[PDB]
Amino acid sequence: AANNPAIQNIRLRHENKDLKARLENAMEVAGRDFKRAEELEKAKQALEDQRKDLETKLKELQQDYDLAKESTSWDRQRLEKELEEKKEALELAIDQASRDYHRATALEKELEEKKKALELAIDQASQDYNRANVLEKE
Amino acid sequence: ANNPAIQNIRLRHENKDLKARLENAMEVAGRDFKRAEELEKAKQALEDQRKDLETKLKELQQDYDLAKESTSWDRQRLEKELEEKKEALELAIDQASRDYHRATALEKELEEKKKALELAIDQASQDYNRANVLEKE
Repeated sequence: AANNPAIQNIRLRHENKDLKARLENAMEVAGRDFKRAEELEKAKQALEDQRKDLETKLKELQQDYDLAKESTSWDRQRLEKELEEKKEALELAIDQASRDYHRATALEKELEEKKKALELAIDQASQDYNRANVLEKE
Repeated sequence: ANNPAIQNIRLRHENKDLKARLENAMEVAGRDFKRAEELEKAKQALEDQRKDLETKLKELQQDYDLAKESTSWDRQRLEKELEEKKEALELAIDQASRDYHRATALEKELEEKKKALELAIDQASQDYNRANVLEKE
């Protein structure tokens, strides 16, 4: 404004002090939050970096389970296979005994048949042994 | 040299000068604040995880740790069949050898009752004829 000079001079001089001072310290605060920022960037890294670590160890593991998985399957698999062979290898064994059994039984028959002939054969014989004496007498 | 209009403009400049230089640093604080504050966000997020993933590992360790035992048993159990089988095979092979040679036991005791027959033949017929001449007497 176009008023008198020496008075305005008062206020400007004051403002210049405050402005300089108001500055002065805004630099001081944008001082801290800088270092503080730079502080965190480290702290961030630190962790961000120490999560990469823990992805590994996690992945690592997961697979090792995942792995157990397959291995368990295959053995369970393989056993079911043995379990197979043996069921089978059982039926046969079964069809054997039975067979051998039935043969033995039937052999027992021919045998018992042979037994009976043997009796009447062994009988006849003696029924003649005495025919001899009979004749040897007179 | 110290004359109102002069200073009272000299100041007017030094003033704009500063008022600007203020408006600036007003902003640089601005950014410098933003930057950082929006990193404790990052810090915090990263961690709403370091704690979170920390667990997945633990829990996986848990689960795995179990699979572990259970699997061992199956490998164990499978080895068991292979045992039984392998063992029970010896018996088969035993019984076989035991029954087998035992067959030759009878093949022997056969040619034996065989050649034994031969003779009774020979004999009988021999003392058929021998008995027969006497039939002329």
